Amino acid sequence: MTYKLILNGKTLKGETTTEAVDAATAEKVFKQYANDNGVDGEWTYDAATKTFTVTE
Repeated sequence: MTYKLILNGKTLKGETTTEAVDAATAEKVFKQYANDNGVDGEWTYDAATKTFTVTE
């Protein structure tokens, strides 16, 4: 399933797209890379736009 997350860290700003079976896996995959990249804090996501959102 096509999935995109906006990595809006405090200073680390970056947009990213990816794939995954469901949204839970995408969020996990995004969370990992986001965490791996040192990005996390706020975690928002919508099903209408089908896009993920994060911010520190």
